[PDB]
Amino acid sequence: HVETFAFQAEIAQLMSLIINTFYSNKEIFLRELISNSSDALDKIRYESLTDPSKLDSGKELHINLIPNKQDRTLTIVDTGIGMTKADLINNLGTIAKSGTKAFMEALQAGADISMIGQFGVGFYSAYLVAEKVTVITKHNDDEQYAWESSAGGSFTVRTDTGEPMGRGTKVILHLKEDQTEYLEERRIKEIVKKHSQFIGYPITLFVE
Ligand SMILES: COC(=O)c1c(C)n[nH]c1-c1ccno1
Ligand SMILES: COC(=O)Cc1cc(O)cc(O)c1
Repeated sequence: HVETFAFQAEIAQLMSLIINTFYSNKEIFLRELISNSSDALDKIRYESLTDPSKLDSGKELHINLIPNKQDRTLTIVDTGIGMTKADLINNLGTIAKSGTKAFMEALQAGADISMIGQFGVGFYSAYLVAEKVTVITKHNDDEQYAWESSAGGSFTVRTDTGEPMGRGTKVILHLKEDQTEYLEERRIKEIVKKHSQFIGYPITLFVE
């Protein structure tokens, strides 16, 4: 069944900032997730170096960007370490909760949002483009989970029953009505080339 959680009020508060503040340079939302995905392919390249039985859930280490116009969705799939329940529910909430304050202190004093990454809170970047985000993730030690939040204070998590994804994180952006420009191949290739040309993992932009 579906469990409902509340955001730590600092996370809540953040998500509003992102959602309601005027900021036109939204495309950066994507290199944050690319980057994030690289950070989770790093973690598992590394661990498998000592324990190669960790790759039994999938030898192949790659990023996939998937645009779906009919759904209004860009998913960023990745074969990374993945997230456990304790991750989704309590461990991420914890780290995120410092990243948030620093990021927000650093805001008057005129840093800005394209910098949310140097603060550990990149993932929340999605909220620039996404009206609801759905994380489908699969760790080696735990069950497969779906996390979802349309923001506004609360997130859900359930055990998934979709395609068994083997090991990874899929992040399905359910884009707002006026942001469909990131559903366009020509527009996705330009951001990748601009902001993520050095990611040491195969990035595959699916066409439609
Ligand atoms: C994949 O989505 C996430 O990365 C996530 C979740 C599910 N909770 N918190 C976070 C997070 C990201 C960055 N800092 O925190
Ligand atoms: C830094 O920790 C995290 O944010 C987990 C995470 C893993 C991933 O494969 C993609 C993400 O967007 C986030």
